[PDB]
Amino acid sequence: STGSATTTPIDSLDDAYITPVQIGTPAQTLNLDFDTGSSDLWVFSSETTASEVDGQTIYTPSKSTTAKLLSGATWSISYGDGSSSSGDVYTDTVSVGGLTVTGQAVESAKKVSSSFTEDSTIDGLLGLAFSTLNTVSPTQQKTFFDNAKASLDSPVFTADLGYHAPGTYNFGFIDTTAYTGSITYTAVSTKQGFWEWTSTGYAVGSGTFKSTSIDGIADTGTTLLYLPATVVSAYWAQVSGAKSSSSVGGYVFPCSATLPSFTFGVGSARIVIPGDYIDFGPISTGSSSCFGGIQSSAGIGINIFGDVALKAAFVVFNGATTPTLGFASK
Repeated sequence: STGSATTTPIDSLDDAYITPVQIGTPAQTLNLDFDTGSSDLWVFSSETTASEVDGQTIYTPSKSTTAKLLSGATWSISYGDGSSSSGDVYTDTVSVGGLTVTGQAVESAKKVSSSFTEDSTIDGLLGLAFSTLNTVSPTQQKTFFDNAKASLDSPVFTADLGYHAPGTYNFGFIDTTAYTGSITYTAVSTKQGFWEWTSTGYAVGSGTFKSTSIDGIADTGTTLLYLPATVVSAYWAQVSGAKSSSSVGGYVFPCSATLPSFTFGVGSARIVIPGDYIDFGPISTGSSSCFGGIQSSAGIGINIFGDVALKAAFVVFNGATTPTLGFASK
């Protein structure tokens, strides 16, 4: 089997991407944030505290003939941005882009933090990291991908995120029309539960490539590119007037600037992030200070190849017995 679904930016900055997902019988379609940095499929629901729902579409298990309470199971998750959610668990039929999993754990939120409430466009998350990170207790649950894997034509999914435009998540096949040149594959460590890999270096603009190992995670659920302070300083040093602002929470730059590109290495291959991808616009409405899309990972504890990086590439998440990651230009 295979699946193919379009993913759409939630706003004009590509802050996140939503993908429609069919849950239950008859189908209830919710727009979920596919997150390769976590491993829970959770939704706004009829159980979510009413004051914490503001415009989201909810899953109502009592209206699904295939829903079953997973008795005694609870879940609770905290994300790198400080947001969180928790609740109980149903199993139900879940379909993505024509690919159907029966008996998928659908984690129903009883509580969500303010950032979720305030984002009316995201109805929940669909985790695509390794199932060892799943938070359901006392019986850990499998991700949608893990459940689908044995039925897939090939044990892979691909992320093809757009810049200010829709893109695609495919399951079970590699669309050879969706990228240019060849795909370069690189080793993955699953030790921390992430799609963790080592970039071979970077360049700023038309500058020379610096060969250096940068361990990080491929994370579709993180907006920006978070890299070591040395790398980030080297990038922003090439933008007149750019500076790190503790008050704002990172590097800002004059909105009048033209940003240089940023290149990262994948083996001997190179992925180029155009400068425009690194512009996250005014820090507040009408400001002439703009927020940067490359930020320091210092104090996160891990480097994160978030959407800024991933949307510059066609990315293969190879979930074979020995997992790997593939990157191609597009």
